[PDB]
Amino acid sequence: GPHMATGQDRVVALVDMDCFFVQVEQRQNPHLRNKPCAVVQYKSWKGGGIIAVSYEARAFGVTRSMWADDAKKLCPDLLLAQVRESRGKANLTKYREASVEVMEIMSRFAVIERASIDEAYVDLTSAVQERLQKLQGQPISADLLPSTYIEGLPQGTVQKEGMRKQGLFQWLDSLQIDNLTSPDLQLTVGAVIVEEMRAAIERETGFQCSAGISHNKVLAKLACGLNKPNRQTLVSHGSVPQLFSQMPIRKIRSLGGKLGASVIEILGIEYMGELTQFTESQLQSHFGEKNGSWLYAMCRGIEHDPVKPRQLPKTIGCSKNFPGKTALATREQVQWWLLQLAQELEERLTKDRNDNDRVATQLVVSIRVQGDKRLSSLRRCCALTRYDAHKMSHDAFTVIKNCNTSGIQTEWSPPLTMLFLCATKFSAS
DNA sequence: CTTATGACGT
DNA sequence: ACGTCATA
Ligand SMILES: Nc1nc2c(ncn2[C@H]2C[C@H](O)[C@@H](COP(=O)(O)NP(=O)(O)OP(=O)(O)O)O2)c(=O)[nH]1
Ligand SMILES: [Mg+2]
Ligand SMILES: [Mg+2]
Ligand code: NA
Repeated sequence: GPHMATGQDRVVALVDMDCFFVQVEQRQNPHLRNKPCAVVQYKSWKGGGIIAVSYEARAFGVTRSMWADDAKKLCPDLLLAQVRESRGKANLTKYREASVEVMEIMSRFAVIERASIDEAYVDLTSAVQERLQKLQGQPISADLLPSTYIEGLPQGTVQKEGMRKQGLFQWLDSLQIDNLTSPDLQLTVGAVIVEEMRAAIERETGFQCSAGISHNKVLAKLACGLNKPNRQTLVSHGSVPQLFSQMPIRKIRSLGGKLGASVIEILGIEYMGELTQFTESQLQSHFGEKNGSWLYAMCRGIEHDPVKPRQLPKTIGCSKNFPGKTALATREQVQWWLLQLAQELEERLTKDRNDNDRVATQLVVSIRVQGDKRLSSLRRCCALTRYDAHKMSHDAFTVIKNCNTSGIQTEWSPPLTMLFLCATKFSAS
């Protein structure tokens, strides 16, 4: 009805880099450019574990979580770059730094929420209103949207760019005619700005990215993945019913795990759109008040989670798995690795303080023990009063030492399969 | 045979 | 404070 909210109050973008770590490595080594390429961690065991894959390499079926030795079977010519290894562990510093390059460019256009090392949300609502005033009812040319897809169009040509343009033309013709709503116009100007943002990013870093533009974070994120790489996608409120009608529930953010599986199992459905049939109370009874409320609105393309003004990460941490045989079975060994972890952390904390005028005040220590399915066996915290690796490693050991079942002080049992140090609770410096 | 992040429940 | 989930 007239009083019914449609969740069209905001313009939100999600900008996500294509094959991020690969591009960073490609920029540094031109030999890797425009080639089937992947980035791995370590190399001894099975060639190393792949965590990023160029789109050339993806065409051969290489994916994330694949051992490099196995990827080579699919793609014999696969080029590999290795994550920096420091103090016996993976060091992601280059990418965190590359991340900052991108975040800083994005932050010139609008307030951003860093969502991961390679992506951020953008609230473009104010920016759109400002650009709209500047444009005096002056129509929007397709030249202003050279990489934009309008999801759901065309409707009513053989090549992809041909279909992109026709859908875009159909969309633009419906704004200029007055067939579309003002939210639609707002989304379009938002997409214009994102084109500019993405141009600035590539010019100034050499990195390409994709983007989604919509009315909320979830639709923005979903939209971004629709036309990767090097393209942006506008998902309108109107496109939602068709989009969601065959959209598997697991594809929506936060529903890719257990909750999503329970939604599918309990309700006996498969697609996001099928959720509209249930009342809010019904959804609440099965999945709780909060989730139920979120699911009722989300299946209608409505989501209110704000873009938090947070450009920097809330936490600074590092970890290392010691699986199977490599599990840490002595006290001396556990302490040595706590020191390696603490040294990297201290290095990152020190730079963080100089860069961002803040200090962590709490240190979180997490371990995993052999034979435990759970990712984390035990979590403990202590005060973080000094940026000193020796103290931090020593304190971390103090808070976890009790775990040691072994009767001998010299040996550690059950052996440790993971160590994790996280600096948290920042305050102004 | 990974290394991170953020959010939420109790 | 601690554990769990979700992301990738
Ligand atoms: N250490 C570690 N780094 C990872 C892992 N998974 C991903 N990364 C790193 C490597 C990734 O480059 C980066 C960004 O994550 P995505 O955006 O999910 N993948 P990409 O940007 O590669 O491709 P596209 O977005 O176009 O699909 O984070 C992991 O399990 N562990
Ligand atoms: Mg990416
Ligand atoms: Mg990403
Ligand atoms: Na090359």
